[PDB]
Amino acid sequence: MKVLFLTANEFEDVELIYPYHRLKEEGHEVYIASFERGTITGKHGYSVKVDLTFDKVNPEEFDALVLPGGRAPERVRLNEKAVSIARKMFSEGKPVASICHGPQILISAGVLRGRKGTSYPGIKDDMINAGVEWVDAEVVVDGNWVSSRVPADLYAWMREFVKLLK
Amino acid sequence: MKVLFLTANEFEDVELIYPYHRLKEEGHEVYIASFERGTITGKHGYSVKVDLTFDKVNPEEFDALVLPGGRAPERVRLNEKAVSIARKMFSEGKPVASICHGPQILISAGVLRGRKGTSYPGIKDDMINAGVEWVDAEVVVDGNWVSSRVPADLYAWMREFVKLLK
Amino acid sequence: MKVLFLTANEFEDVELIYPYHRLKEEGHEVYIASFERGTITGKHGYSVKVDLTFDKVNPEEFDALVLPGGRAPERVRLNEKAVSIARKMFSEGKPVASICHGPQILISAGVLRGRKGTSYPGIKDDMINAGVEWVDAEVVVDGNWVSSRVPADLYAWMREFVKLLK
Amino acid sequence: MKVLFLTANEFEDVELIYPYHRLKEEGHEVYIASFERGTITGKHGYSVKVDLTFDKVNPEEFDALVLPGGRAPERVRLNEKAVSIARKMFSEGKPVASICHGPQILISAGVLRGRKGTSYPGIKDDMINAGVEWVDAEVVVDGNWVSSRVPADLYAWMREFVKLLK
Amino acid sequence: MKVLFLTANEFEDVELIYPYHRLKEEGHEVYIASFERGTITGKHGYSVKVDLTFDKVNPEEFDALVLPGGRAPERVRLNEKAVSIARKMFSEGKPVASICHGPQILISAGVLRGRKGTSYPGIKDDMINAGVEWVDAEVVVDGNWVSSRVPADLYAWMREFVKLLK
Amino acid sequence: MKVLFLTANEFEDVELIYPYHRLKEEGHEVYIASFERGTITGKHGYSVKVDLTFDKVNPEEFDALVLPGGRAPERVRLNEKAVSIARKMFSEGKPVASICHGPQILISAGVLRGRKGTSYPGIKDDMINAGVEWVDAEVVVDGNWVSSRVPADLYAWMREFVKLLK
Repeated sequence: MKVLFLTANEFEDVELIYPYHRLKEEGHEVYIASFERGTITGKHGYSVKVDLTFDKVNPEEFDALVLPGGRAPERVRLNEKAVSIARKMFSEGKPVASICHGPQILISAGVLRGRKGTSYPGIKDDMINAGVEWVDAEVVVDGNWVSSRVPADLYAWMREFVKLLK
Repeated sequence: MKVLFLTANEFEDVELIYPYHRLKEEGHEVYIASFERGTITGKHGYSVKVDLTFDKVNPEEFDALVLPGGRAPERVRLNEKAVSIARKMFSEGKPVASICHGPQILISAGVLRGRKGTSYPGIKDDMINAGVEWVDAEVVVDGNWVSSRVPADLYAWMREFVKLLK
Repeated sequence: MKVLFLTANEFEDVELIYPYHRLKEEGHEVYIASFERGTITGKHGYSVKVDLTFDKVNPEEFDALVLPGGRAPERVRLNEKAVSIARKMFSEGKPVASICHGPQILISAGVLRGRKGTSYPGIKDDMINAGVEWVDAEVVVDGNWVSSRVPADLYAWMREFVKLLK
Repeated sequence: MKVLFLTANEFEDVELIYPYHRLKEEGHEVYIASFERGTITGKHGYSVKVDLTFDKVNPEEFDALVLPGGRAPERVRLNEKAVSIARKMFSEGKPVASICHGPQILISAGVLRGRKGTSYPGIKDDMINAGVEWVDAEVVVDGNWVSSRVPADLYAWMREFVKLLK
Repeated sequence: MKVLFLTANEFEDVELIYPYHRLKEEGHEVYIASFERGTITGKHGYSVKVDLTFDKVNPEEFDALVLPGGRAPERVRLNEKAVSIARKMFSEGKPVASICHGPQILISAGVLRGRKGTSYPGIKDDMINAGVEWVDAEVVVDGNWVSSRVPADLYAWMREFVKLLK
Repeated sequence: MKVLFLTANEFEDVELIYPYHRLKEEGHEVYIASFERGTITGKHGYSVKVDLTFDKVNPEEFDALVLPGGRAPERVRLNEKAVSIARKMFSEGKPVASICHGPQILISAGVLRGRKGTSYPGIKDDMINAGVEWVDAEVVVDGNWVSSRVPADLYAWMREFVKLLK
């Protein structure tokens, strides 16, 4: 299965790298999409290469979506193309994994009303204002949406997402 | 007039330091409140001393509120006392100045429903979801609430807030 | 009134940003001059755009001068044009505001002989050797020359300078 | 199964965090052992808590071993107790996973003569001089020893190690 | 011969470390004096241990003095005890080596009028105002005073100072 | 005498800068060779200019070799040309000075069997596996090979190497 990542500079390093490798282990093809070609750098200094830009992404060519946290979501959520990618994939019922600030992108896509999930505790009120029934758990599974809160939840986060992709 | 600042570590340096000195110039007494006594450090390294903790703050003792941006608001908005301080002061109609991520505290206080203002563009969707008519202006004045977006707006931000306190 | 700033990379961030916005608030036009066009970065990481180079600066076109501190003055004071700009404006009796290491430029301009002011305490001996009656005060006003010591003096610094420009 | 990690300050962040969560996903208990109690910080800034010190480790109480890379191995390999732990566990046939500089600890344990595996290419000559049949592959499996080279190999590294612990 | 170093946090790393070892090579005993016991850290991150505090130093117990550059001199020159140490040793005709900002300490000691030397070009005007006939050379030898400008002058700087100590 | 330095990015700053100036003091010509032209930066941030690339180096055109430590050796030792340069110069009996991780390049050159010397203690086992009679001393002299362990050994390191070039 082809998994797409929507991220940018200042992403939370492990929230991108962990799922990237965890999914590759299963045989899934992983792709990193961002504003421009070249590379992006995490808040901790890890550098990763961008596979394609938001503009070149066709939501229909991917089967799953992963939204890492960090400061990147606040910039990504202002990009019409990136938000539409997430809106389409999420609404189509495709698997979507989010952690930390990653769901800010889904908030902006306007697809979370009535959904159940979690996020970085610091933005729980924004998730709630978007219609999310917020849960304080290491991992929440709501249909196609698997969400976690912080790096400490990584193990549980992909444990559930991997199952969904099987 | 006694002005209270609700902030913490990782505050946007100039968004705290600028209004602090600008108001001090007018003769106003400025107080920095945070989680604990001692000092706090901004995103850029500037250090400032804390005057009193959130718990020791009595809203009735202060006449105006300033909410600097940065990453601090996302931690401060999780403190019940800090949020109650903002809710009370804002509700009483006391002058409240916010910039960047600062209004995330007002979102959590539940006082922005039906109000008009601005903020860091990255969280405009969260402001909208809280009931704010979001304006893309360097400074917005809605009754007692004076709001701005980024450091580039500093001059207009305090220009309007100072008038409110006159 | 048109205010000129002589600075460069490694300027003390708030000593540049504070007066820039404070004066802009009053309606004054503020211009940043440095070695080359583009942008310069302060000791703490803040970035600001350069309006014009020292070479393109015509002293007769500006009404006031601001000299921020940091490590920048020690590089700026070695630029003949920059020093001549300061010498002319100061000599003409135009308002000149300096803080921290900023007056090192005035020392090099040779205009402080017999004047009274202050600066970062670390260079008081250099100010004295240049003929300055050094005062340990948050702000000193000597005719057209308004001087301060450290970031903690910002409020008093511009409070007096603004009056001079009124 | 109880998995022990031998590491210290300046460990390669993801080479410790990735296996830590990947193994926890399977239900294995993971323990971080280092020089002293408290916390240790990776080269990229991630902080992890130390569960026990080398001195308090009883090799017989753990079932598997993980050796992350970074600069930590060159310090850990100088601690006779830490090296004795690795020698004991490795020679007993217990599963041992190494990556990057991690195997420097095994070189010092004197248990690699005649074995096959890999490591950070920069120290391949040292692995060879220690009797290793060095292979340039993302992952090598030689009995109880699963080895990899760099962070890009993470997915294959744990893919194989997990199979060993099953 | 016993050589004393007057420095503090933020010293230019190589301007302290180079002469320290270069003189030890000759068999001279080297001592690091600063504000407090423990260690100090250079601007580049090198950490060195303090042998004794300024207060515990007896100028008569040392035969030569070295003044590294960096930001440390601006803090050291405000310490009455440190300045008196330099004033006494320099006036007694003992060998004194200075580089970069190091001579700011001698300026404050008030012993440079009429002397010939150099320093970081950025403070040449302050050296001149102190009565120094400033020379732009990698190394200047004026009796007991050997001075240089920047790290690039290190080889020439100690080449001359070593001769003086022979 | 013409002294060649084999190094690269992340070299231990003082282990390159110290011998560079100490040797220049004697009148020796020093040349920095690395992967590409331009500049290289030490682990602590010091920048030095590259005089020539490994590819353009003719071992016969240089009389002595210096191998600084840091992380650079582990990358340099993977460059077949750089390693061939060290092998040639070392086996020809030309003076060679190494410190810290510097000798990893000599291990890869295959010229240390039966030789006596030292290095960063962290890689002593690798030096031993390469046939070295490892000695724990600030400086070791074995014919044309002068070796040291850490920055604290600098004074003794060059004291002995200088004697060799005399």
